[PDB]
Amino acid sequence: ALEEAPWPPPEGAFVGFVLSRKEPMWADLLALAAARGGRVHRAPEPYKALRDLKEARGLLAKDLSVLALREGLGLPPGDDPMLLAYLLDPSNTTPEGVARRYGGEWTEEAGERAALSERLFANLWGRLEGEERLLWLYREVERPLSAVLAHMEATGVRLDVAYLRALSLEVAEEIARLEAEVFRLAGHPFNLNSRDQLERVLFDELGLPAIGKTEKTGKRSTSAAVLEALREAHPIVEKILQYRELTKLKSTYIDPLPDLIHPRTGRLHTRFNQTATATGRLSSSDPNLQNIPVRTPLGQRIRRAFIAEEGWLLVALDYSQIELRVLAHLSGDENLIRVFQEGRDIHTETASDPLMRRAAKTINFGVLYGMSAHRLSQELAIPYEEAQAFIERYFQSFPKVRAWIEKTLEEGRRRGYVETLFGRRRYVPDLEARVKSVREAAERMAFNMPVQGTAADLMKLAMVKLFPRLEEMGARMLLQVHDELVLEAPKERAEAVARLAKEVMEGVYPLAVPLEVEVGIGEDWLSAKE
DNA sequence: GACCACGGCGCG
DNA sequence: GCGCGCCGTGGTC
Ligand SMILES: [Mg+2]
Repeated sequence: ALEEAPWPPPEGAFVGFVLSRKEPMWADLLALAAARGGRVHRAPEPYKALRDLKEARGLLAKDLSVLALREGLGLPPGDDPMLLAYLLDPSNTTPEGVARRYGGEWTEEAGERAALSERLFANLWGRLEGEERLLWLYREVERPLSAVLAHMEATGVRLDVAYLRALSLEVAEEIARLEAEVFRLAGHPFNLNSRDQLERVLFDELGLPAIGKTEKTGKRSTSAAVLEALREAHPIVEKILQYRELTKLKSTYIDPLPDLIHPRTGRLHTRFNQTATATGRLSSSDPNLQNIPVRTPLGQRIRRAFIAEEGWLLVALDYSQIELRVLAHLSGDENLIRVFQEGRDIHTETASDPLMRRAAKTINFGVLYGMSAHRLSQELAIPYEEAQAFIERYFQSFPKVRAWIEKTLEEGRRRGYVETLFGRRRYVPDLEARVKSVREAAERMAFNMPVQGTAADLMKLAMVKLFPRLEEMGARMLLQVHDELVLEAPKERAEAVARLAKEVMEGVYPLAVPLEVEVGIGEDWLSAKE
């Protein structure tokens, strides 16, 4: 890319482009260019020029496709060096960094971005020559997935705006009721939203016992974990907890979301970031729709705001304990495989009563993070000696797991990275740090990655297979929440879509244990998840 | 207006 | 106790 040739470029050229802002559904296309065969082409007028391309090839290809889709153009994303770099090392999350690392500089000029894409792809494609397992993931998973993601982003999800507007007004009144009561008890008003000001009121002015400290600055914590333990030591604690929940939900979801309705589509549009996590998971932002409330009663009222287009229904599909099932497969623990094989509730089969079923439930999902025998003692109110005993029992039942954990750590130590089932890797150097706390944190990141990552690989593969089947049925894929999918289907075909999608997901890639999926259909995200 | 670090907390 | 992104605060620029 030196010789400047008039627009348009030949087929298979690498594209460069500049957006007025990061969100492709909200961005003005400021500039457009392309590079191939030692030439560089600059679009005279970007929007018109966008019609000439057959495929978005280059850095951030998906983002350009979303924008093209926004304009009614079918311009699928192709090769993207970010995906190649992300597979080589998932700390490769930005074009700045990737450019610097593999032979260029991420500028604000379209033509230069185009030439940077061509050059980087050439280099990175070289790195992946011989990495057959990473190459497989690029071709069979990441690249095809990027097209699926572009369609999800361009499609958006419908939101009951009036409903949320109304909800805001109600919650505002309850928050006022809580804050006024807090201020009485405090004997003086202050900024309840300021944790620094709260810290002094609680532990200095009210003399409540401080418990824990914040991580970075070592102030006395006012976290929910701390407050919970004080729910009895003063009536102000409960009111603050109730205040925290309402203001969190109101300020993060109820108020901002209605203002984000796109004028042209009348729907809400997220971004599914494909090179953003250390484990291979997607992330979601602007806004994040992967952390919409669901666990509390108010959270559930908010979720009801996500609804199906008129004439359609939402279809919600959820993998059941995918990470546990993946661990059974990776570890090869016969006993745990056995609990899934004969379709047991696990949390009781593993218990091998009330406390024992809930204890087994938490521990089953604690071994994946390396839950400390302490937090366990906290969760069961059982001494640190008894909790520490369970874990040993849990592992005596499922020895292959400890062996896998230990084997995973040992290998990570030697090679400097760990792998998912498909060979997606994460580099974790701190496995040999000499500070115990730091080393043991790296360890928990390290042996969790193959599990969380494998689950992500499976879900991604499932999306790639499922998407074409949905198009041919006239249904849409709307959201992905790590181990869940939310589709939208015409009422007539909803039931059939629900049936097919479930089967696709369960049979995406058979393991030593079966994958289970629950599927519901409904007019709103909450209704559909029942 | 924008950036950051932090504590805090929403979800899987 | 793993993986994220966003809030308000507090501080800067
Ligand atoms: Mg943080």
